[PDB]
Amino acid sequence: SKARVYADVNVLRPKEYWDYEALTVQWGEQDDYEVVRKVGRGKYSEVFEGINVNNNEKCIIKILKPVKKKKIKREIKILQNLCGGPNIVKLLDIVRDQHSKTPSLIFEYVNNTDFKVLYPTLTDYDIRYYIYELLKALDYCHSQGIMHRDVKPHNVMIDHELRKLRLIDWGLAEFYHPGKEYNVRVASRYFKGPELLVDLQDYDYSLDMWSLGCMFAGMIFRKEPFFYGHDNHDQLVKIAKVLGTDGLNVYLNKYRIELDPQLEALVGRHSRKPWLKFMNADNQHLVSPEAIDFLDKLLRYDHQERLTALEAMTHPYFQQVRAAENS
Ligand SMILES: Brc1c(Br)c(Br)c2[nH]cnc2c1Br
Repeated sequence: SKARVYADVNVLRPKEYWDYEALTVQWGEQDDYEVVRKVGRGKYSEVFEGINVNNNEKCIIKILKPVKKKKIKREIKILQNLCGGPNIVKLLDIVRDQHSKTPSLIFEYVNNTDFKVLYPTLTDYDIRYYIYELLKALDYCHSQGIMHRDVKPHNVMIDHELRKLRLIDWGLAEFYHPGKEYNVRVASRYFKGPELLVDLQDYDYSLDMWSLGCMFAGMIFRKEPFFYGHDNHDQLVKIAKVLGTDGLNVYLNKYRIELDPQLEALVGRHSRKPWLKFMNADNQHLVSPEAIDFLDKLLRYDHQERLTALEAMTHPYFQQVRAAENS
């Protein structure tokens, strides 16, 4: 399996672009930034609201609990490579304690409203608008040879007053190299693509499109999380009860995958459930034939069949958003 789009990006670019293990950092002034309060909490990180003590502007400060040098370098190099791209969080500085050398990444501040509060207030047009903004970010990182691998509402900062969206938390992100077999312990359970759940290791940018689909379904139907599995095995079961097992069996056969017999028995046999069965009186103002058709073109077992971020942006569901972005 190889990516349909952007497959050879990292071949064409200089080795220094993607060879993050070779990164040297030019460390900024640690004293320029102070930590004000915790916005919590990592496993390696803690994140804080901070202040730039020069201009008094707010920032966000992520202190990287000490840390495999390799993953720190990966995150920094990716952030540097993407800085300036549309709707990508901006890494403003990189500093560290002169003695313990504890690094802190310094980000632009976004006045976020948590999705559990914000999403219930969004209109039909608001969802269209923000999903389009998110697709800009994904097409950009993909075009730059990078997979995000942790798309979810928790990683999408929105300042609703400012109509401003940023994709954050690039700590799971990776460079795409054709035929490379990646770690499947990526993304959050409810957002894991079928490829991760069946251990198809040579996945690509299209993983982010499945995740985006899960998020989208949650938003338009108000069923969050949309695929609500109790463990990684049950996650595949929940997906199967909706898309149906016919498509799952064809997918497994195509990529020459055989499920562990235990997981096969758990999945069972199911018919496809039509998307309209999720519509109800509470969510019907967010649901349209174009929303359903867009959803349907993202949530495919076969990662090769999913819309690319670029293709997604051409979907009729976005027609009014594109119309306003006009002179
Ligand atoms: Br506003 C914000 C930002 Br900008 C980042 Br980078 C972040 N990382 C973890 N949490 C956050 C927040 Br809440």
